[PDB]
Amino acid sequence: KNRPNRLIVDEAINEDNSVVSLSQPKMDELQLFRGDTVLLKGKKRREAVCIVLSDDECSDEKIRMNRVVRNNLRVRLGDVISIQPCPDVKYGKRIHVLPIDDTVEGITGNLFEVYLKPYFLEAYRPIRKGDIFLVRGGMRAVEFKVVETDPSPYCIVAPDTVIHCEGEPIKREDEEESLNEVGYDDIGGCRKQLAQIKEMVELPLRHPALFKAIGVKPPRGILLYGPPGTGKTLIARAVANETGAFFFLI
Amino acid sequence: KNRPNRLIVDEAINEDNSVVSLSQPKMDELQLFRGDTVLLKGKKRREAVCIVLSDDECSDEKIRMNRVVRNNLRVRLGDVISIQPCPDVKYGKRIHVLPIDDTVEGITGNLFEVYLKPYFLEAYRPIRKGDIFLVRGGMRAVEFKVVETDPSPYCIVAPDTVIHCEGEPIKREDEEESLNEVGYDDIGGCRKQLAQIKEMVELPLRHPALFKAIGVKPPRGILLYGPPGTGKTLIARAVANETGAFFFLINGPEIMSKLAGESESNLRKAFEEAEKNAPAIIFIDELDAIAPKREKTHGEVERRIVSQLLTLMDGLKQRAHVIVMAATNRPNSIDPALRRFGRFDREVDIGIPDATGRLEILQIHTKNMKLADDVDLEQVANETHGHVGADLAALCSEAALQAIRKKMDLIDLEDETIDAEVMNSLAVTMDDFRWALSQSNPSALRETVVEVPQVTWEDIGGLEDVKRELQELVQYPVEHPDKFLKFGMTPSKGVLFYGPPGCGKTLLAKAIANECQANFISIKGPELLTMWFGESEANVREIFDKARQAAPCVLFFDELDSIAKARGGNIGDGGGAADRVINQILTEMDGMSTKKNVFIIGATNRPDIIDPAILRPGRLDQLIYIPLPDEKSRVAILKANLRKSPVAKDVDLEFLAKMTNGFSGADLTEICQRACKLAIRESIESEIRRERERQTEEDDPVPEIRRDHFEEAMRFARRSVSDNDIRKYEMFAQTLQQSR
Ligand SMILES: Nc1ncnc2c1ncn2[C@@H]1O[C@H](COP(=O)(O)OP(=O)(O)O)[C@@H](O)[C@H]1O
Ligand SMILES: Nc1ncnc2c1ncn2[C@@H]1O[C@H](COP(=O)(O)OP(=O)(O)O)[C@@H](O)[C@H]1O
Ligand SMILES: Nc1ncnc2c1ncn2[C@@H]1O[C@H](COP(=O)(O)OP(=O)(O)O)[C@@H](O)[C@H]1O
Repeated sequence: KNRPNRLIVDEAINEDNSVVSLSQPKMDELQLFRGDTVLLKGKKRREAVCIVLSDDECSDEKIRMNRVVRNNLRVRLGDVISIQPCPDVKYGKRIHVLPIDDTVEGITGNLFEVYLKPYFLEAYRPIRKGDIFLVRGGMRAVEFKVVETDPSPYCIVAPDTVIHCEGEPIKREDEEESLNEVGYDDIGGCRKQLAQIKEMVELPLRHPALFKAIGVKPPRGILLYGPPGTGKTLIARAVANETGAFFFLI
Repeated sequence: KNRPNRLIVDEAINEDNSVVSLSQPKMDELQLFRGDTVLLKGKKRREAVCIVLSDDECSDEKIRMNRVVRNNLRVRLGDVISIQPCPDVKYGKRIHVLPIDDTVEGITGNLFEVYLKPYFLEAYRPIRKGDIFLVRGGMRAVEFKVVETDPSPYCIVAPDTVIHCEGEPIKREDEEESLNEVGYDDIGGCRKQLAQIKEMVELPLRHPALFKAIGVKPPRGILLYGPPGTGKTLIARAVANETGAFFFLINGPEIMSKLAGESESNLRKAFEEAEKNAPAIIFIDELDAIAPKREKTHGEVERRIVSQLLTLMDGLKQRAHVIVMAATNRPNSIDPALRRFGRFDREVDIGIPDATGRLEILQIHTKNMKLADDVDLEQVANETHGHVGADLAALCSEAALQAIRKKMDLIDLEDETIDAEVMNSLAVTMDDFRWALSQSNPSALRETVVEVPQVTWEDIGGLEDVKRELQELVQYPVEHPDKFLKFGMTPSKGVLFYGPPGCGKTLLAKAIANECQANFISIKGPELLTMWFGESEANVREIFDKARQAAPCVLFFDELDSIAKARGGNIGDGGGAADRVINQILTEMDGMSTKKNVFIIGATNRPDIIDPAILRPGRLDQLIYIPLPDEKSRVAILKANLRKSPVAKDVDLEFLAKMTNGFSGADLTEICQRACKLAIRESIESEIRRERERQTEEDDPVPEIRRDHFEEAMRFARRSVSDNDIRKYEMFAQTLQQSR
């Protein structure tokens, strides 16, 4: 559009899995409110709906996004997104959601009572078709994909609104990378070395054609070290998953 | 034509890529002017047009030519050229130039706007058909070939004249060697070893039929060495490209990876290939991987390949001008059977670069990076002690990547795709280099540095007679050998400075090593102690080996009494003054060459406990006593220390020298450093107080180190030598010089 409405995505710090946090300036400047719901459009015509918060630390051009919704938009870390305000709360009536067969196997139990009951309890969670969300509990982290929403194609669940959980779990799609995979959110005690590794492998992997178009030396060999079981292979797979580059393991 | 109009080409020093510089004499003598354009005819009926300049250093028969125009004439380095005057400026009208597809690929952008616009801006550049020129920018160096010129066949572009850049890039020709290849212009910090290598491989490669027509021994094996990533393979390819000799490259691990018997086939066939395409140069990279020492070889498969290499080296030296240059990290890490004559007889020590060399390396790698204006590579080159060429190359690339990473990638990430525009606009600030050099590069070497120290004679206050004696002892045997031979005297090869600590012994060593422009090797106390404790005195040999490899030199052992006082002082250990290390110093000093221009200097602030078997003739025998300064010298010391720091004008140094009596030369530096500390504290505190201004950002107060700052720095003055030590030195002098 070439006018300022696009933002750069980055890591998140909040424990809520269905919100996006933006800086107090960009909040007033984008003509938005605290708590107001919006649409986040990313790549491959896949948008979503989210809630906005305020965070002093995050900068203006930067937007906190946790891995679940960041993966939902089909975008990956370090890319650009378009935020559009939508105060059009089309309060839901019934949801048709089913789990995935891959994440749900052996799990003897009425999943409705055990997982979603405190999950959607007094939860004003907005949902749109094509959103694979997740909820944790019982030494498990279960994935749920919504197929059929009463308010088409998006809604917001009210505390009164029912949730309708009939059906068999569905086989996973070819264009969502599952969330049992590793990401930067998992690596706890190495947030400083992760800065170095991200700044080293950001440009060669995210922007490959750039180094084709420039005479400059890229970093080729990286030697991670440290005592065993510290998280080296973890960091490798995490970087591979976040930048989306193919990962061979020798 | 057999009359003087032909010249010898050689290297260039100017940064302009379309001119030739000639000596002021040959200028008047050839009937030419300064700036006048001429024709340069070379081989294969390919001439060019150029501009002439004046340069005092270049000699009469020699002509500065940079690699682009030198390659344009189809000639190579060391050949002869014909210069003809042509004041016929046939001022151009339109040019038809197109790039090469090889150099131009991926380069999204209007090349006309990004490269040629400031290139030909007010540029009176002469052009002729068949000229492939180049222009640098945007982390690229782009080649342009002219096909069709309005004034036929040559012209000169005026600032008014248009340049017409239509068409697709053309595929490169078979008889121009592309300029991404390496040449002598690229190698920065090895301009001295390059002289040796060029004089060694000039005649066998440039003039091959001459050695066929003469019975004389050619150099066959050359062993380049030095720490990794210093530029060995670079020098090899550079020599190969400049002399135009075929270059075969043998990689150590590559050959050593193949199966048993496949590797020897590869070596044999490689030598055959190089023999077939003579003149040739074989480069056996990482020789210490193929042929290590016999102790580290075990198993037939290794020794067999070493033997095969030996046999091939011995065989090649029958009627076959193939020079074999091999590279290794350390020379005493490879098989000693190789360094015997006929196989590897010439040895070259590349060594780590120095300050001027590092600055040159930086200029080489920032050649097309579009630096910012605040970039002062002097500071950088002064802060890169420990870096080799690979380190500096990676530093420049990392600074470039940081400049791409901060802005101009994420900023134009959302609006518009990649383009050449942003590449031109990237100015890499001095802060960026400060960051890249700050933490993100571990300097990859901590060896003994060999260089010509930057200390000069005015950096030292007082000690004039010691200066004339040092000049006499170091200079006269090299500058007037005939007097020494006539009078039969033998030139001494050693001095022993002695006196209070911190008075200028190391300063004098560096100064006299600088005045003669000879290398300097410092061997401090901790090193001798490390060789004594570790019980490895057999490293002393290696030290002297360096002094031989870098002749002329000044080998400087300071704190020579360190071992002598480590095992107790005057009484100390029950033994005598003979040590494990000092004995090796005696052995190596007695057994050096007759005159190899290596001048050993010692230093000791306790001359009574030094091993008296080193003060005997044939060894360090000139005892020079560095005394405590006087007022007329302390003034000079204070001036020489303070001349780098901005100091006020009302401060009287003569009063300081009056009050600071018997202060050793180090105390007069501690005073200045402490006063500078006080001034810096005041500056930062005033800065913070002016930052408490929140009522309204203004210029910092006058930073002249002022008086009444020394009045505080002087409060904490210490004398680092008692009168008792002065008395001891006095007694030493009195007894040893006057007793009987
Ligand atoms: N920094 C870390 N952050 C999160 N989990 C970790 C970390 N380090 C270790 N772990 C846990 O221990 C496992 C071991 O990690 P791994 O990459 O196999 O260690 P290494 O490769 O160093 O032997 C991880 O899979 C994870 O379960
Ligand atoms: N003396 C030098 N002059 C210019 N560039 C150098 C020099 N030394 C190293 N470099 C840079 O680092 C690279 C390493 O050179 P290389 O010949 O591979 O080192 P070595 O063979 O000693 O391991 C060169 O290609 C160049 O990019
Ligand atoms: N005569 C002098 N002239 C100039 N500077 C001196 C003089 N004497 C000592 N210094 C200062 O003392 C410092 C250390 O002196 P140094 O020569 O290392 O002592 P030593 O002679 O014991 O090796 C040097 O940085 C130098 O600036």
